Amino acid sequence: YTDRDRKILQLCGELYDLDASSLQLKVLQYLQQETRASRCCLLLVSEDNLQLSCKVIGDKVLGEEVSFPLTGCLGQVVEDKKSIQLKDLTSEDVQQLQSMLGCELQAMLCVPVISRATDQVVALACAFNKLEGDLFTDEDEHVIQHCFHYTSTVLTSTLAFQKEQKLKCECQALLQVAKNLFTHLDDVSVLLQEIITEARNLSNAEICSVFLLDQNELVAKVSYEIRIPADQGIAGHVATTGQILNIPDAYRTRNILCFPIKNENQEVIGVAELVNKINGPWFSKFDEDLATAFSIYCGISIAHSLLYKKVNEAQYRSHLANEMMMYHMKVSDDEYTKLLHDGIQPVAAIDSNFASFTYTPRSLPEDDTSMAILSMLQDMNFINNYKIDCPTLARFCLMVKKGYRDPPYHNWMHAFSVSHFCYLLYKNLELTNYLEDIEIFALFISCMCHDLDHRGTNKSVLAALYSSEGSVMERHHFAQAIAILNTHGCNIFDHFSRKDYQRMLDLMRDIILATDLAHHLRIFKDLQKMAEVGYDRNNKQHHRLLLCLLMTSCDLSDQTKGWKTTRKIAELIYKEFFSQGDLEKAMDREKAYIPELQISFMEHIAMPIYKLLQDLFPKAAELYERVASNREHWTKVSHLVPR
Amino acid sequence: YTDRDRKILQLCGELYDLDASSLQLKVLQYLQQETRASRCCLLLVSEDNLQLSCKVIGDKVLGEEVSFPLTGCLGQVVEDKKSIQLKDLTSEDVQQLQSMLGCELQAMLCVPVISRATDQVVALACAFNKLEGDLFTDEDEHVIQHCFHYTSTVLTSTLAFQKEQKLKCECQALLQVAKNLFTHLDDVSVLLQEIITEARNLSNAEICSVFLLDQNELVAKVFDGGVVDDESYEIRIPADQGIAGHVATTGQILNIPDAYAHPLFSTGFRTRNILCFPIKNENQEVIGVAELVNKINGPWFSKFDEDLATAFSIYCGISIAHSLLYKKVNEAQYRSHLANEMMMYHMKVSDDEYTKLLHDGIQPVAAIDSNFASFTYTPRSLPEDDTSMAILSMLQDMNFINNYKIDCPTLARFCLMVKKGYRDPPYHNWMHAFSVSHFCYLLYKNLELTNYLEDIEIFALFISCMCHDLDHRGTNNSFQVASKSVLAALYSSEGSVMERHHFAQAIAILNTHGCNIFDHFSRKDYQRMLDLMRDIILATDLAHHLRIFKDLQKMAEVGYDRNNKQHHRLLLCLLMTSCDLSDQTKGWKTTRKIAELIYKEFFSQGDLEKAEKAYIPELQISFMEHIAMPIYKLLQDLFPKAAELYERVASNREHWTKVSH
Ligand SMILES: [Mg+2]
Ligand SMILES: [Mg+2]
Ligand SMILES: [Zn+2]
Ligand SMILES: [Zn+2]
Repeated sequence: YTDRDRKILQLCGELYDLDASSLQLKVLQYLQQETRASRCCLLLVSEDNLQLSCKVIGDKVLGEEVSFPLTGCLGQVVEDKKSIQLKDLTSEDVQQLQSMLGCELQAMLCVPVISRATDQVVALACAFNKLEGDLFTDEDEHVIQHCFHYTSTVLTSTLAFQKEQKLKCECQALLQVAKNLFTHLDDVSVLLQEIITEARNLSNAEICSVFLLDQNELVAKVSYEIRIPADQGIAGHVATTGQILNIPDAYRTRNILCFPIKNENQEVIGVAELVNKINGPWFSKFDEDLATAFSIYCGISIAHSLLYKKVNEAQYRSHLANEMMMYHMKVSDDEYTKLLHDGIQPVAAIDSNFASFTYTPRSLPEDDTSMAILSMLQDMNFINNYKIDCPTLARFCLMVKKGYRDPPYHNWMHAFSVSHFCYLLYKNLELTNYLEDIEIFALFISCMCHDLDHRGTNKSVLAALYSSEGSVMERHHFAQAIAILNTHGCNIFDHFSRKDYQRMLDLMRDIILATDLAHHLRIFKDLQKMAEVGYDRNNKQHHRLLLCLLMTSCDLSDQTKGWKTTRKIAELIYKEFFSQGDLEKAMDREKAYIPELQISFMEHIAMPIYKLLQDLFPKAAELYERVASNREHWTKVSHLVPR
Repeated sequence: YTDRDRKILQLCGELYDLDASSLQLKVLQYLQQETRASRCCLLLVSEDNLQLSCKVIGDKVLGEEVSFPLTGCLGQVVEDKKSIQLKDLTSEDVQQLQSMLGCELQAMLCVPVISRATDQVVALACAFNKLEGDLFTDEDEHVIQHCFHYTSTVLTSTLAFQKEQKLKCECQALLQVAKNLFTHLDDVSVLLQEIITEARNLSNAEICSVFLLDQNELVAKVFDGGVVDDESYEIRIPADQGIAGHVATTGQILNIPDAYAHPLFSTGFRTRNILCFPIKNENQEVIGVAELVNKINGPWFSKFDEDLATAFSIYCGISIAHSLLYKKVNEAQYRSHLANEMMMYHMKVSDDEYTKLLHDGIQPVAAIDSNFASFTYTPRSLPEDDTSMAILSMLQDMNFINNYKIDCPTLARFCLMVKKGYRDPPYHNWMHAFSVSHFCYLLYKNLELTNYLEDIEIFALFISCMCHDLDHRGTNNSFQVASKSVLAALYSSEGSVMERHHFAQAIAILNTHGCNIFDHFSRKDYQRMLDLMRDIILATDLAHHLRIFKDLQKMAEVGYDRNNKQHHRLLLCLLMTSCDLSDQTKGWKTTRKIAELIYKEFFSQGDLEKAEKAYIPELQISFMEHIAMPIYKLLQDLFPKAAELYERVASNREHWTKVSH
C-alpha cells in the first residue's frame, strides 16, 4: 500500500548515519515492529560468499562481530534465494543460531537480501520469535523484502566503505611496520624484538614469542635462550607443516594464533605465536591474512638480518687474525692528516736532480720520504688515473713504512731508494711504452713492500742475502703487504673491478717473489733470448720477464751509484750479512773477503743484469758502465789483498 | 507532499547502483525533469573543502573528471550554505561553467547539498538553462533540497567507498614496491634497477634515473644487464650541478611543469617535465637523487606524485643504505679470500673427500691399535690414508668434539686441509706432523695433562702440533761446511720467519670456508685460541726454546704453579718442543730410520742449484747432548711418568756413541 511507502520513505529519511552499524539498528528496529518479531538481525554473506557475519542483534550492537561458515540449510538460501523457516532446520544452524542468538527458537523468518545490482543474496535477514501468536506470514516476508528493495543499496554501501576504510588502514599499518623492521637489519636481536612488539599490536595479542629454526629445533631465546625440538608442540607442528594454525580455546591462557616464517623459497625459517586476544573471543579469521601479510616482512627481514650477522661475525674473526700479522701498526689519524696537509707537493720541488740516474735517494731526510712517495706516484699519474683516496693512500704509505724493521741494510730506507729507482726507470726509460699502466703501478707498489718486516739476513755468497731464501721470505713480505691492504682504509685498490684487483695481487705476488735471486738466476736464460729477439709488447710472456728484470734492477740499484755512495751502502749490506741468530746460543780477518765477495757478486750477478737492461733500454747504458766502473774500484781494493 | 514522496521513493528504488557515477545519473536525470532544466550536474566539494569536482554532466558520465579551485563566488555557497543564481555570479565564474558544459548560460540554480550527518555543504547541485520560460523558482530549489534529503546519504556513501578502494590499492601498491625493493639488499645493482622500474611505474614517468652521491659528485652505473665482469660505465656529475646537483645539495624535492622554462634544463628526445627527489639516510643526509622525465597521460606531475615520490623515496633510502652497507662487508671479504685463496696455492677439500672420511664412524682410538697410546708407539708405523681418521679419533678421545661442539663436517674438512697443506720434503712432511700431534695426544694420556693446563690450552697445543710445519719446504742450506753446521738449525730455528709462516698458513685455513672449527668460541675464546696457536707455533723455534730454557729450570726447580699464568706458557712451550723432537724417545731402529729423513733433508738443494755423512754421528750426538736431552730431563723433572722418555734418549744417545767409534 501507499501506506508502507510512507513508513519506508520515513525510514530512509532516517538512515543518514555514517556507521553501517547504526544504520542497521534503525532498519532492524523498524522490522522488529512491522513483523511483530521479538528480535531481528542480518547475517551478512561474506565477500568470498563462504561465511555469515552478524554484528547487530535486536537493538544491541555486538561488542565483537559474530561469524560462522556459510552452512547448508542456511547455505541453500543463498543459493536458491528462497526464504525459509525454523522447521527448515539443521540442528547446527539451530545451535549456532540460538547460541549466537541467546534463546528459545519457536519461530524464524529467513528472507534473503538479493541485490538488484550484483543480483545475489548479500544478506540473510532474520526474524525470530513472533511476538505472541507465533505466526510468520507470507506477507511478513513481503514487508521485509519491500524494506530492503529501498533500504539495501545504502545499507550495503555504508558497510562496504567501512571495509575499505579498514583494509586501507591495515596497510598504512604494515607500511609503517615494514619501515620499522627494516631500520633494524643491524640487530637480529632488536629486530627480533620489533617483530614481537609490532606483531602484538597488529593482531592485538596479550603476548608474542618468536622461534627461529636452528636446524632441527626451535630457538625462541625471547632475556634468555630457549631451545626445543623443531617438531614439538604448537610451534613444532606449524614449523613442520609450514602452515598457520588458529585456536579458539587452547584446551591466563585461552587462544593461540601461531604462524610460520619461511624464506625466499617457502622454507619455514622461524615461527611466531600470539596468545590470547584483547577485547575478543579469539583471532579474527582476518587476523590471519593480516598475520600472513606481516609474516612476509618478518621472513624477508629475518633472512637478511641473519645473513648479515654471519658476515660481520666472520669478517671480524678475519681481522682478529690479520691484526696478528700486524705488529698492530699504529697509523693514527693525526699521523696521516699531518703528512696529508692538502699539499702532496710536486717532485719538481723535491730537488733538481731528483729524477736523474745520478740521484741518491738515501740522500734525503727520512721524514721527508713518505712525501716523496706521494709525489712520485702523483707525477706518475697514478692517484687520479686510478682515483686513489689520499687519506687511504697516505695511510698505506705510513703503514708500509712502519712495517719495515731495522737492520743495517734491509730497512725502509732501502725500500724507498728501491722504489725511487723504479720511479727513475719509469721517467728515464719511459716505461709507459713497454708495459701497461697497471704494471708500472704494481712494480712500484712492490718496490715499496718487497722487504717488509725484514729483520736482516746472514766460503759464502752475497746473493744469499741481497737475494734468495727458499722463497720463504719473499712470500712473507708479499704476505705482509697483504695484511696491510687488508687493514681498514689502507686498501688503495678499493675500486678496481674484481678483475683488476686480482691481477693487482698476482702482479705483486710475482714481482716480490721475483726479488728472490734464486728465482732471477732461473729465468736468466729466458731473459736473454728476449734481449736477443727484441721484446714483444704484445708478448704476455715478455711482460713477465721484463717486470722481473726491472724489479731485480731496482733492488740492486745501488750498484749504479757513485763510488763513494756504493761504498757507503756496501757497509750496511756487509754489516748485516755478517752476524747474529741462534748462534747467539753460545771478522776483520773475514771482512778481508768483502772485496772478492763483492767483486764476485757484481761479475756474476749484478753486471749480467745491467748488461741486459741496456740490451733492451739503451737509455740504460749509463747504469751498466757505472756498474762496470765500480767493479774496477772494487778491483783495486782487492789488490791490497794477500795471496 | 505525498506526490513527490512518491517520485522520490521511486527514485531510491532505482538508486541501487554500485558505481557512484551511475547513481548520479539517475539523480540527475530525475532533476533534469522535475525542474524543467535543460541540463543538470553536481559539483562535489573536495575533502579538503578547497576544490569542486564534476564527473557527470546531464546524462553524460565524463571520460575525465573535471575540477577547479573552490573559488569565491562559487565558494560562498559552501560557506553560508545559501543557494545562488547566474545573476549572483561573476562573468569570470559564468564563463567557466559555459566553458565547462559547453553551451549558453541564461539561467542556473545552484543548491548546496548539506550533509544530514556532517552537516556541511558536500556538493553543489546545479541546474542550468530552464527548459523554456527561463525562470528557476523558490520551489524549484525546494524539489532539489527534498531530493537530496533522502537521496544524498547513499549517494555520498557509494562515493566514499570508491575513494577508499582507490586509496587502499594505492597503499597495496606501495607494499608491493616496498617488498620488491627490500628483497634485493645484496647487489645494489639489482635493487638499484628495481628502484627505477618501480619508481617509473609509480609516478608513471617516460624515464627514471637514479644517482648515488659518491662524496662530492653524483654517480650512476650503466646496465640492464650488459655484464659487470670488469664493471660497466659510470657517470659522474658534480654533486651540486644541474637539477640533481641542486636537489642533492638542498635535499628537497623539485617539480617541473616545463623543463625549458627552467634556469637548469636535444638529440631526438625533447623533454617536457621533470620530477626530481632526494634520498637521504636515517638522519637526513641525501644519499642519492632520482629524476623522472615526462608524465605519461598528463601535463606534469600531480602534486600527489611528490608525496608518493617522497613516500617511496623513504624505502629507497632504507634499502640503498643497508644494501651499500652490506656490499662494503662482502667486498672486504671477497678481497680477503681472493688473497687468502692465494696463500694457499688454491687448496680444495672436496664435498666427496670429506664425506668419504666422515662416514658416520669416527671410530675410537681403542680399535686403532692395542697400545696406540703407550709411550712405545710409533705413529709413523700407521698407513697414510688412516692418519686423518686417527686425528679425528684422538681429538675424540681427549673429549674435544663434543666439549666444544665441533661440527664434524667442518672439523674433518680442517684436518684434510691441514694435511693437503703439508708439502713433500724428506723430513718436514704431514707424517712428521701426525707423529708430532700423536705425541701430544700421548702426553695428554700418560701424563694426564688435564691436571696442569686448561682444556683450551691442550686444545691449542694439539692444533699447533697439527700445523707447526705447514707448507714447509726442505731446510738445509749451503752448510758452513756440513761438519761446520748444527742440527738445531733445521729441527729448530729460522729468524722465526718460517714459524710465523706455519702459524699464518694455519690461519688461512681457519679463514677458509667451513673449516673454522673455532666457529662458536666467544670472541674471548677465539682470541685467546689464536694467541695460543701463535705463541705455541712460534715456540717451535729452537732459538726461542734456548731463549726461555733458563726459565724452564726455575719452574722445574720450584714446582709448577697451576695458578701461575707464566708457568702455563713455559709448560706449553716445553710440551710443543717435546712433541717436535719426540722421535728421540722412540726405539733405536725407529729413531735410526727417522734420522735418515732428517739427514737426507738437512743436506741439499736451494739456490746452490742456480748459483761428510760421517759427521751424522757427532752432529747427532752433539744434538741430543746439547738440545734434545736437557728437554726430556725437564719433562721428567716436572712429570715423573715422563722418565721413560728421558732414559730412551739417554740410551739412543749411547748407540749413536757406538756408531761414532
Ligand atoms: Mg730481498
Ligand atoms: Mg718447525
Ligand atoms: Zn731488497
Ligand atoms: Zn716439527
